[PDB]
Amino acid sequence: EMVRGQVFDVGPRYTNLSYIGEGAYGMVCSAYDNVNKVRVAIKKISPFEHQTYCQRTLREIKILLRFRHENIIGINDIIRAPTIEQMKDVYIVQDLMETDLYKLLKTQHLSNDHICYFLYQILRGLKYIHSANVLHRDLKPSNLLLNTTCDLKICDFGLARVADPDHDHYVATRWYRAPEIMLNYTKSIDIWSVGCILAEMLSNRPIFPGKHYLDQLNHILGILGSPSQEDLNCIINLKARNYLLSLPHKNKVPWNRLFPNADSKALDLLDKMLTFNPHKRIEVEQALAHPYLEQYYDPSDEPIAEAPFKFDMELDDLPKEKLKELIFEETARFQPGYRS
Ligand SMILES: OC[C@H](Cc1ccccc1)Nc1ncnc2[nH]cnc12
Repeated sequence: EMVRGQVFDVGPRYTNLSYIGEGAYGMVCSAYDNVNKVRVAIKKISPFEHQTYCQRTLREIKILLRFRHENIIGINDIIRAPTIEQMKDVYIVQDLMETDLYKLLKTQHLSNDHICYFLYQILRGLKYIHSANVLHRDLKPSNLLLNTTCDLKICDFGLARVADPDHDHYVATRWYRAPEIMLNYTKSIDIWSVGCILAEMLSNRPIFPGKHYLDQLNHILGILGSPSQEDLNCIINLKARNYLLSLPHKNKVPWNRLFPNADSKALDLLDKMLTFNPHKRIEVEQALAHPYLEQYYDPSDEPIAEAPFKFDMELDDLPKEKLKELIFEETARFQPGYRS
């Protein structure tokens, strides 16, 4: 039960614990499933002190328990105390994945073939997510779990939202953040992130590594060049479209100059994914149909959602006590004596 001066309490089913890269809300550890005769990953989460942590925990649980797809990480089991009073830390059991794209990029330059089929697997899972009317909102290499070159799964659905183009009023990982987010809930923001990931696979480094959001914008415009009047007019929040302007005018740096060693089809697709204007940005079914992925594209082998997702209760304004109860309810199916 003991792991590095801290209780884990995931017995007696899960044993032979071994500490691995710890998460944010608690920690992550490997374990042997005595029931399934295989090693698994267990994610200890203690979100109950703070409201946001409770949103992200509940968000990921509802989404992942409903989703069933080869390129999306699943939830095998949830370990938790019998009563609400007793539980402070939730345990989530998932398939063990050897590494992630972030780690893999630190150690290896990727071949065009490996990049191509990685890109396919991401978009395949994304197709499922978007067909369910769900946004991931935080795609990046570290959220792409890997076992082999043929085994990629998308994880961390804490920031996942149901799509809502008309939702106008916390933010995603900066380097992979779409320009419309920083200037003024659409599927286009996910394609942008993927574009950033594709660029990163092609050169083993972030394409837009800003220090903060204004600098993030400068990096983006530094490659794409100064936005047209067309793209300018779609910036609804003044002090942006009329912030800069002043705009040390920049020319569009050609993709083939940034990535001289890359497949021209990859750069073409990369170009469609990283278009400034979100309304002109390529969609997930179109990206899959792009020539660069023609050797893998197969609509008959790309499952979609049975029913477009909708949160039965809308969580944004609810207190952390109400969240704990909703978390308690959602995880009840994994408890002994569960009815209905
Ligand atoms: O790099 C991601 C790590 C990789 C890893 C695997 C074994 C030992 C050390 C490191 N795996 C996971 N990390 C977080 N959550 C998960 N769910 C399934 N696998 C993982």
